[PDB]
Amino acid sequence: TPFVIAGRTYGSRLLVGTGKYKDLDETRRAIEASGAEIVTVAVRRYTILPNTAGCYDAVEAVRTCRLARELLDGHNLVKLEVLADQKTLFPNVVETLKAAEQLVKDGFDVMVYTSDDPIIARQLAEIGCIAVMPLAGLIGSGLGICNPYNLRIILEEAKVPVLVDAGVGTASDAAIAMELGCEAVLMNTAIAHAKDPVMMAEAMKHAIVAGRLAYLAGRMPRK
Amino acid sequence: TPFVIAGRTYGSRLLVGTGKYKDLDETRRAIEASGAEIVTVAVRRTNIPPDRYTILPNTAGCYDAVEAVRTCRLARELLDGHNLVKLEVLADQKTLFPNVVETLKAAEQLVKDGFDVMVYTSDDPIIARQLAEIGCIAVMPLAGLIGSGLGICNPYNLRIILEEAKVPVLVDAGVGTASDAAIAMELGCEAVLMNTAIAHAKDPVMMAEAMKHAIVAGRLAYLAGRMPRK
Repeated sequence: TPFVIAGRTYGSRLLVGTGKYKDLDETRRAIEASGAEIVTVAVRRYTILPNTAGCYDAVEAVRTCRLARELLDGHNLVKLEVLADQKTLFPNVVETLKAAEQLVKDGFDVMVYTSDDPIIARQLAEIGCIAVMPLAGLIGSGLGICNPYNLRIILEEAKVPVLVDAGVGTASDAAIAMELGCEAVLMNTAIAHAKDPVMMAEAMKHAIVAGRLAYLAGRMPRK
Repeated sequence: TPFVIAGRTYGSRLLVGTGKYKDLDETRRAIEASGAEIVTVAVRRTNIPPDRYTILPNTAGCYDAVEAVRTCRLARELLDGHNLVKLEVLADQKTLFPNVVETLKAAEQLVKDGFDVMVYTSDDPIIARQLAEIGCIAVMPLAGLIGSGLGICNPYNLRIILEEAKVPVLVDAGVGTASDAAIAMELGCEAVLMNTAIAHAKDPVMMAEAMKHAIVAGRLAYLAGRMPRK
């Protein structure tokens, strides 16, 4: 089917992050290999997805978004990302709800990072948000899907696109995400931190397409 | 060791629920077998000897902080000013998943209202952090959805909550069998709370005895310090 976000339709269902590589040659050759169409960048540090990485308040996230919307010539596409603390890098869903509401009535097209909590993921799509992106595992933990149960509920009732964002460890992790029903996946550390970044990219490139086909194909039951 | 909650210290680390059995004979014989000392009841849908047990009135059925807060006041006076309450603000009768925003709302109100709150919540480690900050005697993240009999669904988040827990942590609801509860204790929980796993087993009173050993076995294993994984 068609992978459409905020009106625009894309080919690659593999969003990819930046800033974790060793240099531009690498990130260039990598996100090139990943086959990604949308690539997110941490403003505070094709289709570019400015994300508020680094923010800890709705007020900070909201300001970073305004200041990125004007550096990108009024582009409303933003990845809201209000974290709790530099330690767990776990989302502060209360502040995220705060900022998400503010950003929506401010003309933005928000793709919001969040926990696997299915009810807060519900409200985020209600107050707007083009897409809700529950995490797979903690950021940079390379753990993969840690709560497939909650992930299924979020997908079952998702009224907007669902993207598993962050926490991925290898190809299979991403394949599984798609198999569960995600519209796309977003990763950074899994690629940029593999011994050979450019290959992991090509791997995920196939990883997310393989699982996406498997989802649509409708797998056999279990004896 | 001693299981202490809100000053009081108990022997059984197995809290048990009510209302899921077939009759009083059953629930009586069951929570009796479970060995539980603290037994929770859904005030809004159920009105056992309080000279034998510590009763934990819970706001099951509430969907707002306003409703949970009202049920708690009306249960605090039916129990002769007892401040022990299990805050439980759910999202919808479907998922029966906690509405952490409303729970934060009510938890704050209840704490500055003299209550001793044991709060039901998600496995979100940061909201579990704030709940202990705004007061709360104990934070009780779920194991699995209520009545899903799924057990620990997110041991990762569960570990973080335990690592940074500044108050007692009780895995509440979602349990499926004995091993599920044993695992919870092994992870580091101070106690466990269940209802459906016991009252819904083919033979409720036995499952009770099972969990009775289940939570003690895992609790000893935690303290014993298990061998590594070669």
